[PDB]
Amino acid sequence: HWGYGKHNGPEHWHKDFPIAKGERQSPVDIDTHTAKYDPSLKPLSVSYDQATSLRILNNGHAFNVEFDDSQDKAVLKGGPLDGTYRLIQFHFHWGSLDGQGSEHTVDKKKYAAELHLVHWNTKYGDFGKAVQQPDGLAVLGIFLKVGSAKPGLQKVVDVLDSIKTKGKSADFTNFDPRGLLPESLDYWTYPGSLTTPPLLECVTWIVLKEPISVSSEQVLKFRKLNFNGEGEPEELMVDNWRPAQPLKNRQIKASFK
Ligand SMILES: NS(=O)(=O)c1c(F)c(F)c(SCCc2ccccc2)c(F)c1NCc1ccccc1
Ligand SMILES: [Zn+2]
Repeated sequence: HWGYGKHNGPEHWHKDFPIAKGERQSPVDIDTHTAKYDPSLKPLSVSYDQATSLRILNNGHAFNVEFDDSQDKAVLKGGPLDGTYRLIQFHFHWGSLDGQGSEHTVDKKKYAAELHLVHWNTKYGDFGKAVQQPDGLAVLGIFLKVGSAKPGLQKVVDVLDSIKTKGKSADFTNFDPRGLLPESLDYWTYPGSLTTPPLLECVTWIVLKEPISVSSEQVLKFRKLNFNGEGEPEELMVDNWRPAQPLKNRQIKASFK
């Protein structure tokens, strides 16, 4: 029932998911002048050499590239995190137009899209248990702007026609998520939530400062996906982002400068 459309979009979510109006909701506007450099933060450690991608799924809201997380193979640690977070899936949010699409904003600036690499804290044993904990997830957020193509994204763009509609999936092995990272790992971090229902307040957000560039042709292919299932009227999958939510009693910390 929840979605992005005219009648079931983010402004409606609170009726099924009252935590929508909670104290640590995401995304947020990153006010770069008020984020405080925190010299006690660590460099982030992104270890994806052993990543095992399995499958790509259109779930009717976005597409997820799913990983094998039954062993320590693709982990995020360091930075603001204690302990070890496994990679479980990544997905994107994007706009109908290049001027919008990202969920976090930077001094109110919207990017064309935003990548979310989702990881769960191994101390809780699995994803379903982790999301019930305030430190259960670490999401690495990366902005996309339109300019030169991102070679490491092409294998993703090229399988999308095979998962056009809701519920379709395709084998997606041997995908290396290192090809989606920018050069710098400088980041902002704050405590937040999943940006989709159930909107659980279980996420340490780590949002990279440096955006990656993707081509206009790459993002156009994202916008040919469908929210609807096969043999339903076409509703293009665009504008699947939640707008910035109030920061409330939170501090965003910078790893740099
Ligand atoms: N967008 S996000 O990075 O904050 C995110 C996340 F961190 C997750 F762990 C997950 S999986 C957690 C979902 C869940 C469902 C039922 C019960 C418990 C938990 C996300 F789906 C998304 N959302 C993905 C998405 C994007 C666009 C449309 C629909 C879903
Ligand atoms: Zn997301």
